[PDB]
Amino acid sequence: MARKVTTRWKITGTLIAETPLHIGGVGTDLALAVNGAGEYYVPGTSLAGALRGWMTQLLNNDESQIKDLWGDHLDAKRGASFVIVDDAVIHIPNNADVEIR
RNA sequence: ACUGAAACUGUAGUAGAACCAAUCGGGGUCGUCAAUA
Repeated sequence: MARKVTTRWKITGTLIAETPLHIGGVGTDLALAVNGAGEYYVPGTSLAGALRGWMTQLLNNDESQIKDLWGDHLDAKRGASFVIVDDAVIHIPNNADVEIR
């Protein structure tokens, strides 16, 4: 068998930049994260850590509740995350481009 | 004198912390000008 899933939830919507955003990539702070197409994107690793980071502050660092959602490589009962966070291409609106602060 | 079979290199990890695009500056005011014959 696979991992036993009772219900799979597809959880979708539009995240809007309420301030500007910078997610950095390898290649001073003028390199923004780009996917393989060279489009600016949010890496799912960076979005997951934002979401996981918030829940960690919410749950007073109750590690068990966090690892029950986000997974754990160490605990023999846990392993893979039950949240999947996909990569998301950023749609910069028309007549706009990356700015430099 | 007879091919082993079957097995996801995966699992967890926010490219980030810090840094004022800033410092100085009255939109002001008076003596000529020209070189020959």
